[PDB]
Amino acid sequence: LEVLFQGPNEFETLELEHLLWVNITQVKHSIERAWTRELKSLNLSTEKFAILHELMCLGGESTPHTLARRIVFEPHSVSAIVSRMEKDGLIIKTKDLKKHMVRIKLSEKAIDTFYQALEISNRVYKQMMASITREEKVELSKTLTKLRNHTLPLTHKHTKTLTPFKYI
Amino acid sequence: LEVLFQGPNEFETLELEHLLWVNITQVKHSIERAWTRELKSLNLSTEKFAILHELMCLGGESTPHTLARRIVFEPHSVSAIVSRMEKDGLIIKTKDLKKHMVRIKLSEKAIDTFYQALEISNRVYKQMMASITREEKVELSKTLTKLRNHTLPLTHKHTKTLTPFKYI
Repeated sequence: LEVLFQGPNEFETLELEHLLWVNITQVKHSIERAWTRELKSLNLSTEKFAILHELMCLGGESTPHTLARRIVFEPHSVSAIVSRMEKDGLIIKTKDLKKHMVRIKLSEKAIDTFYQALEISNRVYKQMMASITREEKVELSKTLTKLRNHTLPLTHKHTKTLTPFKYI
Repeated sequence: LEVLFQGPNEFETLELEHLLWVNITQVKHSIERAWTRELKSLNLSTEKFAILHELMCLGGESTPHTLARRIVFEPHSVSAIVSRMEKDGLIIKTKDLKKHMVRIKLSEKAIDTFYQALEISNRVYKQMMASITREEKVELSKTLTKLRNHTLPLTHKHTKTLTPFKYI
């Protein structure tokens, strides 16, 4: 009755650490796809939202090198997103009055867009994560933080001072 | 002595579910940056490795629609990566002998590249995750799986039957 020789092969049994990478990538993709669709009326990707948010923590104005130090993304990636945000009227770039340094500032449109986006985004993440308990959330953040702290210095050698976000 | 009015602002305190998204994105980025550098002599991104791995679970040969059902990525993304892998001699596309259906098969070069990549990749993930205990790993996979199972159906409605990877 069950067919022979068609069950899973050895490549479907993983080391646990490889399965954890697959789990992390699948949760990142599934949450981002759903969040991005909810935020589409504001035209925000997760990375544009992350840059608006970092610049709000910096008081709406900073420099490319300070923004890059605070955020996990590669500098070329942060510059590309900032340039797109500038075309969209979210960031204003001005020459420092230091030759060649640029200051980046959020426009009032960007700050009002962030007001709206933060409120929707908090509702989205809350409803997405409602099926795990407070205890499971607190443990997940602790374990992910241990992984971040052990793995970030394998390639980021004093280049990042990531924003020390808190929760209550 | 401490300066006034320069401490963090309200945007540095997040809802826990938003902080969990930041934690997931930071761990994904930090692990991928380190892994990609170790695998660079095989010219494999994490997504090319994931497609080679899914096709090994399928016995080295499948169709674009079956591959897409098994993997989390968007179909356009899977097609773009498969097309790049075809240019690189990793995938062979042949017309089905069904008009317009394509069969995709790993080349023997791709299977030998996967032999090498899987062994390096298992060592990389093991050393990256050595700072969390077996118990913390098992709980992390359980909690991430609950998040995946609750969030994937918000946008994938019977479109995916993700490979049921196991560990021991």
